[PDB]
Amino acid sequence: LKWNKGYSLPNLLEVTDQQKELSQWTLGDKVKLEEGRFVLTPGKNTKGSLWLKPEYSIKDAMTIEWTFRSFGFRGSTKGGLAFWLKQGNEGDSTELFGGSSKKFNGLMILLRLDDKLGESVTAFLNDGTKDLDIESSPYFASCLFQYQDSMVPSTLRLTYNPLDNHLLKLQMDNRVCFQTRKVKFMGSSPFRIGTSAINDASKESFEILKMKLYDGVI
Ligand SMILES: [K+]
Repeated sequence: LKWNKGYSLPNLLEVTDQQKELSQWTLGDKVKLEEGRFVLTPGKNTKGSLWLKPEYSIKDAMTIEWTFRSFGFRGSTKGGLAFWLKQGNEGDSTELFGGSSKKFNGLMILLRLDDKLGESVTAFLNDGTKDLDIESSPYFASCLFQYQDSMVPSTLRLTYNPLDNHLLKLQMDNRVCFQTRKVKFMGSSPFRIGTSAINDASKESFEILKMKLYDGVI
């Protein structure tokens, strides 16, 4: 029922001591805490990221909820916002959406304007051996989802239960985007949790308002 404070963001508005209350988080590149939320991409052609420092090891099951929005720009762009669960590596690349090398081991959930689906959530797996080629449409799951230019936040909820043969469910605003049993690495290995974004000169503002992790399904 209760969230795991050690793997969650604190209430960002209520923060008084930024250094203390964010000690478990790495702020990457241009991300800034501004008037009660993180702005990942505050300027033209900026990138930013938030990563939990400790690796998470699942007990039975887990829920991650990210509350986010994109404000200020609706239209054509290669910019986007990624949510990551990554395994066993520590390169310095930000080539993929301000967040990762094209070659990574884990799960990337991407909000972007896909050349063929348009405004969408697309989910990708990589096993660390190949460069992910995004423009070949190699995602294992997807849904259409409107995110650009809304003050009203959305919530991504990822639930994952190894005990139910690795059922992973991804909901956007409490509506199912996809469900899968293809993602299994989180049941048996520690992994890193984070988010990243990149924009362009149109200054799309990708923002994180809240993040909670729960040590079960809710
Ligand atoms: K910190």
